[PDB]
Amino acid sequence: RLFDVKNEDGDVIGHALAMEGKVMKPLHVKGTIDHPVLSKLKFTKSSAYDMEFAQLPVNMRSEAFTYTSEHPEGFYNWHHGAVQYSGGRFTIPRGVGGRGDSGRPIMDNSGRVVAIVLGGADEGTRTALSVVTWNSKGKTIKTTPEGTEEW
Repeated sequence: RLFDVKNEDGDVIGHALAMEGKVMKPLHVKGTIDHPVLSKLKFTKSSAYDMEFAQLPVNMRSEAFTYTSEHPEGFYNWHHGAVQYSGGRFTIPRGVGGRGDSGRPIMDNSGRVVAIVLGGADEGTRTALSVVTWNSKGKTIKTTPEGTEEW
């Protein structure tokens, strides 16, 4: 599920995630996804969304995250604490995101993913994130951004 993408030393610039049959990965994260098989797949770009993706190895699937378009107002969860659903805007405090986080999912409590981060724009006291999400009438993927700094 959880996978890292490194640079030169081998530095984590971002993250790749195995979900709903595929491997998602934010394009701008120029690097190699660290996995002797994943790093060998044919990935396709969607630039209108900043995603890159390969079809899951026909067994890896099994351990894939699940997605969900149900996104109430509330708190969600991410590797560095709580995520607020501040009326259509996913937020995080100010001072918490940056290099390393592009790629990381945001889940609910049920353990399903709600969105994958790409960057953030600090509005005041919080950072509203650049989020690619999907809603209900198919996977209708969605890049939501503020006057953002991709990270």
